[PDB]
Amino acid sequence: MEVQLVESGGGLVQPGGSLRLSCAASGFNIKDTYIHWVRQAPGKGLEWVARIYPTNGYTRYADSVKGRFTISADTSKNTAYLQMNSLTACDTAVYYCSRWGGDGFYAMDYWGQGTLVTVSGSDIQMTQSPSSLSASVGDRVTITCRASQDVNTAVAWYQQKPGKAPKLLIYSASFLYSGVPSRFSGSRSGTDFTLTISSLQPEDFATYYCQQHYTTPPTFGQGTKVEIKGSHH
Amino acid sequence: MEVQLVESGGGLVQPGGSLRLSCAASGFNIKDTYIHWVRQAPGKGLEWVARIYPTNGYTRYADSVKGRFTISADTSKNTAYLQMNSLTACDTAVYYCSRWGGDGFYAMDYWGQGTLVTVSSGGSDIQMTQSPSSLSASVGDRVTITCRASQDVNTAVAWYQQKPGKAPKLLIYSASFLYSGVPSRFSGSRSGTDFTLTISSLQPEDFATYYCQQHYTTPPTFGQGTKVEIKGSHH
Repeated sequence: MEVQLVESGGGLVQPGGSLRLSCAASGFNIKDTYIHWVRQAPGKGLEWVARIYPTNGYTRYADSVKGRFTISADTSKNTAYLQMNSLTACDTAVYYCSRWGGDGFYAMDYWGQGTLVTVSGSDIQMTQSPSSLSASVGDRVTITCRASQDVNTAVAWYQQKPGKAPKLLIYSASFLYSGVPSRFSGSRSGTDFTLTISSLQPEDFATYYCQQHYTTPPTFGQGTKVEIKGSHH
Repeated sequence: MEVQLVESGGGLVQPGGSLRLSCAASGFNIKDTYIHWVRQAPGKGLEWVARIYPTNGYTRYADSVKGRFTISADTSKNTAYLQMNSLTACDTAVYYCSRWGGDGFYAMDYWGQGTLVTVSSGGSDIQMTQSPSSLSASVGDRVTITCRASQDVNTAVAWYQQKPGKAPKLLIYSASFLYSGVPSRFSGSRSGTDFTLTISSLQPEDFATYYCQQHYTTPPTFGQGTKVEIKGSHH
């Protein structure tokens, strides 16, 4: 019989979710060798994550998955397993199952075809437009955000200067936060929200974020960079 | 006192490591509102991470950190905490402490200065430095791919070949032994910690990505890979 490793169980998983992969072997007994799991992020290299020697119950894990991943085996079914908990986007990869040659052979002579795990939507998504805009000092700037669902008027606007923390400008769609200059203003038109700077001042060149607090969790727009007309800046 | 939030605890961490961030609050009582954690990856936007209501310990998280991050509070010290386990390259970001303004005011009116958390990739594992990263070659060319181990790995080195959409295939084992069935145009060699894969005459079926791997210690480590692409045409 031909030596063969067949992985299964991959698919799309929500972040923080969990998944169990299996690797069915034929042509040999997994009891007599180490079974490894090696993964490959899309377009990246190879990373060993775990191995098991079912005869002795030996298991080893890479530091990047220790405490999160569990390797096991069922020799009666000649199948190894990889249990993956609290998955993140950095776990998206093709998960290969492989084996050592046995005896004093420590290269991986046989690999499975691989199974793809993709770690991924009820959150309210906010879409700001444009992504960036150039303006001259004193111009009238208007930035728009669109909520994927109705958020009443529970929308806030924040300004962030490079290297600094965000600072609140507008709350409840149209109320000016105390201390924020008069040239800033907000408005709503259904699911469309607008931030308006009447006459641009040099200290207003920054990135602006919309945010909804109608429901949990709070979600931000991707941001709008407002820079001076010209190149490099 | 003016309202203030001070973060601390960030730093450099290897993948899978742990880190504990602190947010020391002053000018207000954290029992009166929510304390949030918001992070920002370099050059990217703002992502809400977690929140806690220190009055009754209610906590919620973003899905991207569930099961790995734990937010907590010590009302006696007016301080919130973010324990980060199983750290990960996607967690590299500046982490901001923030609060909701209070009852009937759900904006984040006060933010901390932020603390930087960097998840590395310089580690105790043996590094395998492969070169080149890509090579354009014609059929019949002689090709050499070399890899340097960061320390002695004896001859416990293997060379693998991976075609697009396929699994890696073993070519050379123990540094210079040809795997059964692999053509004789493939050969390996060791010079100290330098390991070289040689294809005497490149064939049309040889265009793939090639990986060096050491198995002298655990974990086994792979080189970054060398993509050999075709130069010319046969159509």
